[PDB]
Amino acid sequence: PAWQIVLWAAAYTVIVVTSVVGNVVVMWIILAHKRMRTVTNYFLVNLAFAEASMAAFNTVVNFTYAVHNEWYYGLFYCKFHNFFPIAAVFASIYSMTAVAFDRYMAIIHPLQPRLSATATKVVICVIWVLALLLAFPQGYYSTTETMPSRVVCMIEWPEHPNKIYEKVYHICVTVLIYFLPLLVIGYAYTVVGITLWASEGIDCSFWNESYLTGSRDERKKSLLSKFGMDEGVTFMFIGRFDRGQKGVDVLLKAIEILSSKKEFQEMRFIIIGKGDPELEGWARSLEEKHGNVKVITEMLSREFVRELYGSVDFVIIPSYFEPFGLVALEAMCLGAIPIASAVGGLRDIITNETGILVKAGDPGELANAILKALELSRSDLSKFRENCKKRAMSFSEQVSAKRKVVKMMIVVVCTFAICWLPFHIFFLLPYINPDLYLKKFIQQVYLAIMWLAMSSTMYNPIIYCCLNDRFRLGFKHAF
Ligand SMILES: C[C@@H](O[C@H]1OCCN(Cc2nn[nH]c2CN(C)C)[C@H]1c1ccc(F)cc1)c1cc(C(F)(F)F)cc(C(F)(F)F)c1
Repeated sequence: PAWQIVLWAAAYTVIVVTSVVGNVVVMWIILAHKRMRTVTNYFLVNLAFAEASMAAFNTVVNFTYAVHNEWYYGLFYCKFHNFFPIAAVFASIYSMTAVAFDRYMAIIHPLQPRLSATATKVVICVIWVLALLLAFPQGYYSTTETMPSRVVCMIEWPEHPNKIYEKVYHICVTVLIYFLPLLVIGYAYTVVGITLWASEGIDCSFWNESYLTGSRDERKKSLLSKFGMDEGVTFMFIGRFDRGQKGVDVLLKAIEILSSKKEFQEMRFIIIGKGDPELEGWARSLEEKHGNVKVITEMLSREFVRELYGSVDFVIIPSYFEPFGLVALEAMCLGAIPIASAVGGLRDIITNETGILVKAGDPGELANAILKALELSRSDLSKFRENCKKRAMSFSEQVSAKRKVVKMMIVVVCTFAICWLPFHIFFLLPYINPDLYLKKFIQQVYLAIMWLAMSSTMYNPIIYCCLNDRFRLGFKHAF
């Protein structure tokens, strides 16, 4: 194959160059910047080290030697070249595994920051030793066996049939360096993905006080007038009427508590929702009975709900189960002060200076919180509402960042998942299924696959600057 010569020279050349340049600069960016030294990035340093700085430079040249059995330098490089890719890739993927579980803990169990700076260094050291210890039984025992034309090296022990032994060692390193750790990360990012991406999020353009006219006080005067009410402290509920999930039953209980008290004359309620006919009845029952209570069962314009949020003083969110708390956000963006049950996404979102938090299912604490809110309405709540808006927007952006980060890590894991699949199944095939040498395509495919698997090493540094801006601007600094 004369035509195909310089083709696969350029093929490997781009790999080594892009791989090494990319990864060495990654390590430089992480260490040079004032604090990028987070444990995730530390494992990414070890990744960059094992994956490209070492693997590309040792492997490519040697497999290029090994195409026609040229063996320019055989020396000890046979056993090194045989030993090293196993260690380097082990160290790489388990650095990437390390990150997958750093994010697992940070997101799922944020209360225990398990990994210190020291511990992180220990991990990197441990991984390397286990990587070389997995590799040595095959690496150390590579023997060059001299023939008339060529000198070529391999690793075997024939005491029992080659299948029995070979199959075992082969499948062990294959499953340990590829299949199992990919299963583990797959799990970790599946559940972290579920956590971050379960919620679509809210339109921060749509829910903004900007689209409303006049003062909030005028808007409340107007809104209550439309319901035939005099001005007072206004509370609002929006959600499905149900026993199990949302807590309209508890609001109704709390309203009936308050009805027997004098301060109830200074309150205004707006209950919005559809569901359990009994709870619609209960709500409408109190509507007729008292008349500082208004119930809406009809479907409402998104714009009208924004008006409500941006007019009422407080929003009640007495959930049992609320994994997202999108109501809190929409309310807080529009300056409604949330009086929420502490559950799921509501304890995450609401701070001490942000809203009032109460125990779910307790009409006692809820009725009191409503009365607290009444006493608070006698002061200036404006700064309270400012806090809510800032918090709601802050929370939103935190989540966006966390998502963008974990995305990037999934991408780099999906890379290895791709490139190295053909490489392993290629070596795994001639066992249960005897090799087909029937086609004229033999060496060329080995080259193409090996090229892909080796090209995995030059992908990550590109993926880093393409997803994450911090790396990209780190590139902007020098190149
Ligand atoms: C695709 C995968 O091959 C290895 O596992 C499958 C069997 N491969 C052939 C092999 N080598 N020694 N013993 C055997 C099995 N025996 C029956 C011939 C493995 C392998 C291939 C090339 C090596 F340098 C080291 C290991 C693999 C290759 C490479 C490398 F070629 F790039 F070096 C590296 C790795 C690893 F990720 F482990 F580093 C795996």
